[PDB]
Amino acid sequence: MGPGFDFAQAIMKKNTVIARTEKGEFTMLGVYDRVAVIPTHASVGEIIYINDVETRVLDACALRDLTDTNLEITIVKLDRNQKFRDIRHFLPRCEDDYNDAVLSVHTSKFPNMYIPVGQVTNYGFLNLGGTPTHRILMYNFPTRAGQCGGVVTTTGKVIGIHVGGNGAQGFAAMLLHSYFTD
Repeated sequence: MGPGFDFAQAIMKKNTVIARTEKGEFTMLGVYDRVAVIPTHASVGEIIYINDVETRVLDACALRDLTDTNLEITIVKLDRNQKFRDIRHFLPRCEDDYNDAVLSVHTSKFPNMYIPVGQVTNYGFLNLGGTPTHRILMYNFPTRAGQCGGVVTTTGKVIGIHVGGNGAQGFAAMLLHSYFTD
């Protein structure tokens, strides 16, 4: 409907796949080469389904900060025959607050879904499902089951992936450029 939704759509149309684990279907963001991200609670194993095709997992790393606190991001390298468009130049370098963000989801349950969530707070610490978690972004939208892995964007930036909600607020794990240096 406007330039926020434009940037979000450009990311969804080229840089997402539908990932299925034993714990559900998730929006999955492809970042560069065969490297993607997914919430750690997806419990990625040795094999994952990517757009309903059986795919070997070459590597999976559940990220934690240097205090050994959960960040809820798993970086996955996929045994796929095709690379993602490199979007690392759209990743923020530092922790920050944002205005006017969009949360975008694409699954069998919620295809082509876009939500204007408004202001995004650098919330920091969250007890997420009982697990102490750092680098959380918060938005005041009543997000639901099915939105985990959803991509959070502003114009020109891919800032996080949706990881939870409390019925009134939604929470995303930050994406930082430093996670994907090689």
